[PDB]
Amino acid sequence: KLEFMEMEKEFEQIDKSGSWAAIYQDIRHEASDFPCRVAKLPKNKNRNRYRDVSPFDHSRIKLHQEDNDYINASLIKMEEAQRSYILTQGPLPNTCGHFWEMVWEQKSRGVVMLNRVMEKGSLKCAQYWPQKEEKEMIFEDTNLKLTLISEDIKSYYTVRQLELENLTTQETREILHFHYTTWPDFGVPESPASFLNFLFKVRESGSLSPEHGPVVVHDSAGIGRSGTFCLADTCLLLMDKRKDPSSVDIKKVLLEMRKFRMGLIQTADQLRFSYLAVIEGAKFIMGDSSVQDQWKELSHED
Ligand SMILES: [Cl-]
Ligand SMILES: [Cl-]
Ligand SMILES: [Cl-]
Ligand SMILES: [Cl-]
Ligand SMILES: [Cl-]
Ligand SMILES: [Cl-]
Ligand SMILES: [Mg+2]
Ligand SMILES: [Mg+2]
Repeated sequence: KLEFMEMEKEFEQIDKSGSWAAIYQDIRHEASDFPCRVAKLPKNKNRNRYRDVSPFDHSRIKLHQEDNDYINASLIKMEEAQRSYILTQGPLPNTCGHFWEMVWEQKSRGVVMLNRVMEKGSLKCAQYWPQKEEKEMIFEDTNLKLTLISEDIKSYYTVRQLELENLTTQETREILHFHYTTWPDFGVPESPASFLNFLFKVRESGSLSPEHGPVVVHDSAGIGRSGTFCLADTCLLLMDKRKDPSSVDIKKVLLEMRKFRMGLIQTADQLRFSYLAVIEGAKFIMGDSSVQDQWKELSHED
């Protein structure tokens, strides 16, 4: 029979009335406000890409190595869902060593990049990983070596296998890089299918496993596209744990995530897209496995 999920009925009411902007601004109005004193210290000015996007002190990731422990990155710890994410800005030319130090120290297995290095004529992220196997990168400040092992290029995203080595202990780890290359700044994915096909690739890699440290997610500021990716993933995980779409309150989950980093989801259309992604993803969560193959085809990755 036909049965609308509660979220589908809410989506339709909002769409019909054209109230996405109002719904979104209300979330902005109710969002948490916490201090970012460390982010604002004079010595950290050059460690921040945007003066208006900073990590709260209570949830910021601290680098381990007495000199300066600051990186613009936040731990989004979703207690009910039991999954954590580190959301961070695209690293700067002087913070690529810090970025990989954070990946090492936090034991992350995957890095999710949702932007291109150049967008709208400006450099939104440093070229922080090696583009050629034979041109490995050594971060002198943090003593790490990063090598490109292989890459699988699809039409709108690429997955790279990287080797990160702590030169101090000579221990090495495989880091998976998931790079979404067709998601515009302040925009939305081409379709729920393209987005979900990508999120499922990250999921299938095992990078979100609780056995690993938190996946690192970023775009340029690390709040819009990054927020959309984590909101959709957490909502789908909550639905999955309970096998009940009705126990999922998307706006409530977003406000919970905003307790850990400011400005997650930057436009009303990103919020609308998040609903679309969760509604479509619910089909797979609730047992229609065949939809994953459908997304792969509609995504036109090949
Ligand atoms: Cl200072
Ligand atoms: Cl790029
Ligand atoms: Cl451009
Ligand atoms: Cl840069
Ligand atoms: Cl763009
Ligand atoms: Cl905001
Ligand atoms: Mg705390
Ligand atoms: Mg080696």
